[PDB]
Amino acid sequence: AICQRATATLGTVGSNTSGTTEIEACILLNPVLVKDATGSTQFGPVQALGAQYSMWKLKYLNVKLTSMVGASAVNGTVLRVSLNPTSTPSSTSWSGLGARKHLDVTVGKNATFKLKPSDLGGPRDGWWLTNTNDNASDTLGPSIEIHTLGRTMSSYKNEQFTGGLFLVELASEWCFTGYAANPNLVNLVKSTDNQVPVTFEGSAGSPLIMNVSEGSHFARTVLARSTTPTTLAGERTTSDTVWQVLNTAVSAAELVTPPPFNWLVKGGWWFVKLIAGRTRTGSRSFYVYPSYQDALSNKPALCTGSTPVTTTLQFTQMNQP
Ligand SMILES: [Cl-]
Ligand SMILES: [Cl-]
Repeated sequence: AICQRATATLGTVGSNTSGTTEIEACILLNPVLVKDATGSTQFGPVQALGAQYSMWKLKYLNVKLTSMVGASAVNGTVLRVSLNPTSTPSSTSWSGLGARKHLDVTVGKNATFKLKPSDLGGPRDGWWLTNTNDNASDTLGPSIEIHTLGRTMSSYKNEQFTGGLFLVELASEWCFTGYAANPNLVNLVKSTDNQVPVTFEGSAGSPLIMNVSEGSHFARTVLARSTTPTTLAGERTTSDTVWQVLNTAVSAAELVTPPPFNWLVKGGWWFVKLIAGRTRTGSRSFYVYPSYQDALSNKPALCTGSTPVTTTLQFTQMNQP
């Protein structure tokens, strides 16, 4: 096998302004999917190798959390970094998070979450598959999620605080083995739209639909980069391109959904495929899938009932058919 080490700062964890459990990060670990901070270059070699080999593994995984504030200056928030073994959305609570492998961190303190291969091993004798075009379950691998609990307060003024709380650093070492010739996957899009208006549609037995304004950076990036939505029975045709969507904003709390998937959006991240034709006017529309495998298998989330928040969306191009 061939190895590749990499250490990078991923971004920052902000203050908790809602007093509820807030999601602040969802870090994909798959080598062709793993994400840099803007103008970061540490993971380029990892993506490159991920496109050249058919199987990958992690030898170790450290997430270092560096406080951006002093512990006596800011109070009332606990940070919880945890391992999502399969990169699968779930309906969890703070307590559920605590049932995962995880580390809690007090505001104003530093800490490092360290994981062993035992914790990170794939189903192929410890290995995972690299090619995100062809499978999810044996391919996607683990994720690091970060949440927070408790309204972040300035201790001097006993007021709401709103700055960054932690620097987030990831250190790992990917190993690769077996061959592939997939330059398809070297250019996957990873981006963010801070100005996206969003809505959800559906009726009993129909797919959950996500509408996004047709002029938005998100929308006009997805159309350009997705293949053409010509794939199929009593459903629309979808693009074969899957996107992971991550909504870290508290404004994601104002998104209503038809039953029974309000939990999935409330959870902050899910998968989508561009669907053909128009659904809401002036919008581009997507089917929503509660797992990556469901997206690849065209098994969309189906509503059971019926019933324009501008939010911010981190999105990741999952594949390149
Ligand atoms: Cl909760
Ligand atoms: Cl809870």
